[PDB]
Amino acid sequence: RPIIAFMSDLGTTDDSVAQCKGLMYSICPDVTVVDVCHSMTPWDVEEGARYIVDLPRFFPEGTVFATTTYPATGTTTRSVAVRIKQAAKGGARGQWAGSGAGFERAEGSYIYIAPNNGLLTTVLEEHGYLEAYEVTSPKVIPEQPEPTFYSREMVAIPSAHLAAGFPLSEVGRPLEDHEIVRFNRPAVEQDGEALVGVVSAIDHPFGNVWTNIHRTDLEKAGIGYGARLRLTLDGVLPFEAPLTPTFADAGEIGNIAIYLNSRGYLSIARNAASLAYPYHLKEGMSARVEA
Amino acid sequence: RPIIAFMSDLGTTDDSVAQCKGLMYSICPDVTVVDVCHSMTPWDVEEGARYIVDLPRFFPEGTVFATTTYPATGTTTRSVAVRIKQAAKGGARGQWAGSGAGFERAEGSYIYIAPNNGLLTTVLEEHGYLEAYEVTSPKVIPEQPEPTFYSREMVAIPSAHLAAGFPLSEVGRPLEDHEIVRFNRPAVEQDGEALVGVVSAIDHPFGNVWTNIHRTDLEKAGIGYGARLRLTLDGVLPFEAPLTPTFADAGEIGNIAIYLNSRGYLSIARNAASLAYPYHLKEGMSARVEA
Amino acid sequence: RPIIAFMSDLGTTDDSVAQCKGLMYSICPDVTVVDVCHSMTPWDVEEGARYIVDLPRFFPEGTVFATTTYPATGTTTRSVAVRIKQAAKGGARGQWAGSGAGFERAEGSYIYIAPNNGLLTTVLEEHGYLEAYEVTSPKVIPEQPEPTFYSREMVAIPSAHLAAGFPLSEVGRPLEDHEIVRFNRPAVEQDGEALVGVVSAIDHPFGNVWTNIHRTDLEKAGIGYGARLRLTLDGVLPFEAPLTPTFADAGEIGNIAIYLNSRGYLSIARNAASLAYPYHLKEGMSARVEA
Amino acid sequence: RPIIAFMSDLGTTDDSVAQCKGLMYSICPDVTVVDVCHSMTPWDVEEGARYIVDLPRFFPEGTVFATTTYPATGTTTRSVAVRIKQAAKGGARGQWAGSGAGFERAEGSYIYIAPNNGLLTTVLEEHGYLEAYEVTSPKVIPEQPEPTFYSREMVAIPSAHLAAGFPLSEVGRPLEDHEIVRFNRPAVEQDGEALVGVVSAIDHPFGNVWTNIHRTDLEKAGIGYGARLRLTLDGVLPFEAPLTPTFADAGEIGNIAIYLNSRGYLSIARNAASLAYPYHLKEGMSARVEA
Amino acid sequence: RPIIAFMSDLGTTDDSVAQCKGLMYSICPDVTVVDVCHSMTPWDVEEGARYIVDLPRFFPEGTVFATTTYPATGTTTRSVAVRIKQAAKGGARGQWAGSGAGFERAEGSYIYIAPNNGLLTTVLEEHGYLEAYEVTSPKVIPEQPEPTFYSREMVAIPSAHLAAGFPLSEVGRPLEDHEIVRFNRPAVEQDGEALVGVVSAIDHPFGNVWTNIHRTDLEKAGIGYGARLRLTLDGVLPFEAPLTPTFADAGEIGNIAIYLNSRGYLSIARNAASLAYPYHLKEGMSARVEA
Amino acid sequence: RPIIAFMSDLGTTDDSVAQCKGLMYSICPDVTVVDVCHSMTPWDVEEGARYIVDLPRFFPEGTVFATTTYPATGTTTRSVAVRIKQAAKGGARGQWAGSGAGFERAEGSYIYIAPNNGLLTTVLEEHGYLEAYEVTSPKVIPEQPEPTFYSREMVAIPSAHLAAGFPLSEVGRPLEDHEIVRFNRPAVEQDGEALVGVVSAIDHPFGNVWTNIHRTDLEKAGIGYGARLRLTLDGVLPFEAPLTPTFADAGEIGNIAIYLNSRGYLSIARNAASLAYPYHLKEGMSARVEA
Ligand SMILES: Nc1ncnc2c1ncn2[C@@H]1O[C@H](C(F)F)[C@@H](O)C1O
Ligand SMILES: Nc1ncnc2c1ncn2[C@@H]1O[C@H](C(F)F)[C@@H](O)C1O
Ligand SMILES: Nc1ncnc2c1ncn2[C@@H]1O[C@H](C(F)F)[C@@H](O)[C@@H]1O
Ligand SMILES: Nc1ncnc2c1ncn2[C@@H]1O[C@H](C(F)F)[C@@H](O)[C@@H]1O
Ligand SMILES: Nc1ncnc2c1ncn2[C@@H]1O[C@H](C(F)F)[C@@H](O)[C@H]1O
Ligand SMILES: Nc1ncnc2c1ncn2[C@@H]1O[C@H](C(F)F)[C@@H](O)[C@H]1O
Repeated sequence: RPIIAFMSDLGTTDDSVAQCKGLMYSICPDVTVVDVCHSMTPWDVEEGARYIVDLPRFFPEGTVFATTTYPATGTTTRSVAVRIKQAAKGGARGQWAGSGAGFERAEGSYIYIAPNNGLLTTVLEEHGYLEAYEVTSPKVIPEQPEPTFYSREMVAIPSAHLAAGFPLSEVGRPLEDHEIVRFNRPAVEQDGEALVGVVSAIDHPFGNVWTNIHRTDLEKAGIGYGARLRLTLDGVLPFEAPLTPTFADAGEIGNIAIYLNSRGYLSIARNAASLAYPYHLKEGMSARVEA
Repeated sequence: RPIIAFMSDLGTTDDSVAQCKGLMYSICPDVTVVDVCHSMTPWDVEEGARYIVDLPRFFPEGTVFATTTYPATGTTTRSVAVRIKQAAKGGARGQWAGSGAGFERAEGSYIYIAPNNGLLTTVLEEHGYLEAYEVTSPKVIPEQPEPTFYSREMVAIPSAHLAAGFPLSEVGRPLEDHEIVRFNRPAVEQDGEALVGVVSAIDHPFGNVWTNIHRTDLEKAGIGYGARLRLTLDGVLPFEAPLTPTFADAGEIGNIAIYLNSRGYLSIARNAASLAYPYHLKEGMSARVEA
Repeated sequence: RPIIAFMSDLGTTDDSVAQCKGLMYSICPDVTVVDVCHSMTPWDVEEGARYIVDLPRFFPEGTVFATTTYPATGTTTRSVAVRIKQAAKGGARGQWAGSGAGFERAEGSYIYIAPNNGLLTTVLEEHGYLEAYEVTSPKVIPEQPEPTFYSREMVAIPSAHLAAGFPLSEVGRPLEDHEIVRFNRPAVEQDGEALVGVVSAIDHPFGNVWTNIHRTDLEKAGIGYGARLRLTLDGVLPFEAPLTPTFADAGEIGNIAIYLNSRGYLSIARNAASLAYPYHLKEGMSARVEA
Repeated sequence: RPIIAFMSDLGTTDDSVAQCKGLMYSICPDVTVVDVCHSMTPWDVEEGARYIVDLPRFFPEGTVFATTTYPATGTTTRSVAVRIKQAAKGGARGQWAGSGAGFERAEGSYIYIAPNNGLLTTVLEEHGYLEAYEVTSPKVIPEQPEPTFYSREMVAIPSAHLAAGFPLSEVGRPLEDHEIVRFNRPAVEQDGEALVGVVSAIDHPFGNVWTNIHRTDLEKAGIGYGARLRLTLDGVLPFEAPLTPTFADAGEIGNIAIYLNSRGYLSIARNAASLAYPYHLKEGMSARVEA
Repeated sequence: RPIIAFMSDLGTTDDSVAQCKGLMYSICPDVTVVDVCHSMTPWDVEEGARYIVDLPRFFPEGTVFATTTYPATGTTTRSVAVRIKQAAKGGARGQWAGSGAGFERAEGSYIYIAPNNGLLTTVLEEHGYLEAYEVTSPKVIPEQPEPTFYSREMVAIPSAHLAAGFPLSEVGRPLEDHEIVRFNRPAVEQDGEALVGVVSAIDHPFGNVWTNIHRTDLEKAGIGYGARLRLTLDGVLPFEAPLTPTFADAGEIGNIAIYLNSRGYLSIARNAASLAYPYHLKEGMSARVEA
Repeated sequence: RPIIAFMSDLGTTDDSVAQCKGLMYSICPDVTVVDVCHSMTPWDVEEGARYIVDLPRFFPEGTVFATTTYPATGTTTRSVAVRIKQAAKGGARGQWAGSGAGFERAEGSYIYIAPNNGLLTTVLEEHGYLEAYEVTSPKVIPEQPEPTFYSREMVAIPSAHLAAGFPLSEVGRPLEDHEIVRFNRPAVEQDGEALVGVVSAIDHPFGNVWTNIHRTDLEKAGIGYGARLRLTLDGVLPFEAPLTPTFADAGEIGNIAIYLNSRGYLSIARNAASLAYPYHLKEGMSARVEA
């Protein structure tokens, strides 16, 4: 019962994703295709990375992740297919997902296939990898690929072959580590006592504000649950609240909650109301936190 | 071939729904996950209720409905799992769904699992229930649930256990009727000869106007197809048309149609044009109808 | 392993598509339902046609295409079910889809079911057909169809019967060619040396501009890759670039690319930036191209 | 103490109006320049006409009206200067303006100077004229007029000469009636018992709705104050109210008032709330009224 | 050389203000009409009050203030004309306006004429008055006033008679204090050490934030220039800055300044950047200040 | 009959301009105050400069220009008052303004008073100056200036004293040329045969596009009326048209006109339609022209 989990920038306003899916079912008739999301800002590899980095612990072992924004479509570039090492714990605390104590996942149990454009940067950082190959074999890609549709030709199609049991090491030559393109992750800075980062995302549809300041950055500064924080956004808008596990800890509906989100990052919200939308807060705004 | 039909407020702009789905396939490998919708206004339990109340007659017996907006995530609250009684006929006329005379559904054939926050109010009103339990067993929920993701921990995960055949009565203790939270449904008033209600929804993507005035309210006042109606919206827009089965009965494109929608409620539209969008008509505007 | 590929105007903001899907799984328990898209402009048959015409070569033989915008819902009209002839090659070059040399598809291998309102015009033009029937049998549609939901009653339901192996010729009487409604496709004009057409679509989410000027129209005028073109939009915005296979051929990010899209049509874009959105370019604007 | 009343399409976002005013004070040092308005939709002669037709009865005898939208700037066209005949009563009732019984104005007491492009159509209809001349003398216009600024060269400048006492008949040759350009005023139609016109303006900043249905059209159909009217806008939105003199006659704040505006035309509003803005009502929408 | 300073809700998008001005020049040929502003939110008497309360010290003695929003137009209501007592100092410090030590203004030197609807509430509070009359004489208003234009009939017209020297006490009968309508001014509360008020206005076009917390409220709590303040907006934005005289005192462009505005009220801004516009801050949001 | 022509960033949404005007009439009772405009983007000295540089030739000799955006309000900075040298010809051709051959203006006939922040940069470039003084005397400014209102205290007030005949050289000490702050005017570059500049302004309310490419730049490259030009905006929207004197020379309504505007600069428009608004063209976009 193979699964392909599919993340693209193709949208859901026409038949583009469906063309990919038709080919996936053609190649691997028993496959289940699970949509991750298709609404990422086109060509924003850092955003795409956020939608795929946390996936493995949630999925059955053997799942293939087909993950693509492909602005270099129709060039001599070729996709990378990697078998990751650690499925990796996650969340506010760092745990396995599932009922009971969670579902522990075996190492080496997931494949990602993507443009070699840095989309897999955080996947490789957080999970490591056991093997990586350039995707070139005409057994798994078209001999004559559609120039403007490499997300289909060089990701969707070969992902379905991999789901069907095509040997990963036969997709093409092995890639050395330096040949796998990475984007630079801007660091969270210490600035005296304060941590200085950025709003990584507006958390739709709630309008919560997610920062790139991780639990580990907070722990490094001695900030734990209960600490009274001043969190300043965009250089201008300050908020003040204690760090709490969840939204309802802020008390009344509309009150500010500062918390660790389900991906492990410092975040700010209103309790059962939107923070971001009324004040037009945006990704890329500065985020400074201090006790 | 178990089915989980999944309705949430998690959106389709990131991997949140996919994390839930991964766990569903982990727990119940043979499951089919059917998206109901994920775009409800967050925390609007009355809107969520509208998206789930009409579902049972359309689905195979044994379907599990995983339905969630979870503003009390991370608190001591626990979900409710209920086996409904009547699958219930529906539509403008009140019938079974499907070809021929429709698919008759057996009683006691569907389970809903939801936050205990009133989301199931109309489900319980229209279908009744045979049994209801608090969802507490660590066999079906995490021992250490993610504080900000109870839609996953307390709905998605246990729904998959239920779909896999976990006995409903083993999820936790039985709930008495008064322990199942309800929202108040404002009634349709008789006001002399007129029926007085509200616009329950703008029917996207068409911009039809749906009211909370049901067929049964119309029947009570003697109003049937062919009756010349005056339907006043927002206190000031007195539209006049006969009640007709469908949009084309209004004649020319753009003309006003007053009709019974597919959920059994009095509605108003233009024939193959949008009523609501040009005039910015809104949910919560008053709706008065009279012969 | 039957597949139904489902394209509607029902949106993804409520349970409407899910009601259709529940019935599809009820009728054909082994089916896979693949969403094409549900976000087309309601009642715009020409737009719907664009989302369904290219599908067959991507899907396994035996796939049923359930394709619907149904403004004549609740009238005496009945759907048409057709078995197409040629699956048809496609793309910028005209080829089979898939890995290697592509997946050759047998003739007569796909069924479309749709309102008989011209939605299938381009399907029939590009693929031909072997047989066409009016959908009337109460074995495949409701005896008492919901007046305002013919997309469910007269498309979704009978599509599932067809996917389950109900004989196509038993759905109702054969239709003569003249009884299958067509929309008029406005032609691309030659105007001296220039080709004169329209913007057929803004290609979301990228904001590329797609025209109705086909590869075959370009070939007729001797225009091939490398030709320096002047492409004028809306009568007044001229652009100049060579015809290239893909976006990156324009060089620097933001530069103009004029290319053949993956559906075989002359298009214009910026390289990894949006052309249409900053300048509010729109479907229906004139498009003139000349060497 | 001469007055120039100045209406243009030049806006108030730069120094354009001030350049005109500087020249007016240069030519006629004792002049008072009164702004009518400068925010008309550029080139919309019918809208400009509405802002100038009602002016004369309000101003001291001898006032010059400099009124201009000049899309034919820099062509061989020349402005028209006219001395009107009747100052003309106005309002809901048809009266002189001012305290007591009002200020009766002598005939032949006002000059309009405008592009000869139909801007003065309604001025001439409602007031008549005694004499009209083409504005060509280099004593009152530049010998070398700025091509793109005829509103200054051919209206503002010569208006100041006229205000200073330059003889009207010396500005250039007399114009015959047929040489004075007119726009066509679309008529109010009788359609059975109903009057069928258009929304002539959204009355900013209040969002009242003004129609082209005049008091005289209402009188012709026997409609007077107290008559219960059904007024339908845009073919779709009906309203019902009695015809009243003013807004407060509707009773509660927000209630619909149907009234005669201060220019003599049938209008619709909410009492101390905006009608047009919440429903996005627009100029050019149809307006049908019936008893 | 009489002056009428004219504040209305009539806008500057048509000839309405000009009709008023024409009549003013008709009645008082030597008058100078000074526009205060015409863009107030219609019917918002509290906003109108803010635009007129600070005026007297800036104008020559004998100036008439014609100030009007007239939602009760066409009713039996009549305007009030008042001679104020103290011209009153103003500003951040409380001083006369002008060069040197400023222009000292004599008592009893200004007349306001307005609808008797509370528009003059703050004028009377801050300046006091010596005499007040109902405006009823047909020597100064029309015998047959236009029902929908009392801002012209009952304010503009009689203001011009007053400017021309018509005796104030002859406009109609004297009004007792209780017959002059007032709106309620919500007070600034002391709440422990903090002062609790509201954002009175967004200061356009800069987007500074003006509160109803006056210098005198600050002085009462011992707060002077240099005091480190915490100013919380909307319950959740706790800005921190010293109280400074001006914007540049915040240092770098964009930094927060907390200051006393030119009307004497506690305000917050960014230095040469907009505070309110990026964050959509609004009038009516709470404003709490504390040392 | 003195004139003050007043340009500020104070807007027209409250009484701020009126406070300034009241003081101007207080100081100089016979003055005429002419509004230039009050809607400039706050603190944008380059934009303010565009609204004041062309004024002198239009106004009577002796006019005082009070021109202000004052972001350094409340600091030790003081305004500059300058007597300009040449009134300077202007327009597409370079001429005097007015009827006949125009009104020749004597040298040394206009005074500007402004913040010393570079607002007068282009005034001084295009007109030169005879004398410049720092504005410090308490005879012409307040002894205790309102910290946040220097546009009133240090521009409006002293302008009225200057209009009233206060000797310019007594306002304070003479300023050396290097003490008068200037902004840098980016040059128009020659780039092979092409001229490379920027869109200096969107010409509201028409949506014409004004560039910083002057007649003199065109003359330098041999470009005169009749030359076929390619004008490229924003790097990517090319237009092609001959250089013509005016809009109507483009022929049909909506056609592209490339012309010299009334300020002497290369511009592009549509004939009696908006160019900028439909395509959201903006100030600061690149503008390249070539024959
Ligand atoms: N204007 C553009 N420039 C660069 N890439 C584009 C593009 N429009 C779409 N794409 C890209 O083409 C990919 C396709 F191969 F699948 C999509 O995934 C893209 O991101
Ligand atoms: N793009 C355009 N096309 C035609 N006329 C225009 C224009 N832009 C401004 N105008 C016109 O030029 C006049 C001027 F002579 F005073 C203005 O009154 C205009 O309406
Ligand atoms: N700002 C907020 N306040 C309260 N609940 C929120 C929230 N943002 C998201 N949620 C809620 O978290 C749930 C999650 F547990 F699944 C979502 O279903 C909720 O709507
Ligand atoms: N829809 C409306 N309801 C109440 N008053 C209105 C109105 N529209 C305009 N006004 C009012 O009419 C006055 C006029 F007499 F001068 C204006 O000053 C008012 O605000
Ligand atoms: N206001 C309207 N007028 C005409 N058709 C409409 C409509 N609103 C929805 N529809 C149509 O009803 C169909 C249904 F039967 F499935 C949808 O597919 C529609 O296109
Ligand atoms: N937030 C702000 N920061 C800097 N200057 C400002 C400002 N708000 C208004 N101004 C400035 O204050 C001046 C005044 F003194 F007249 C106005 O002309 C301003 O440009």
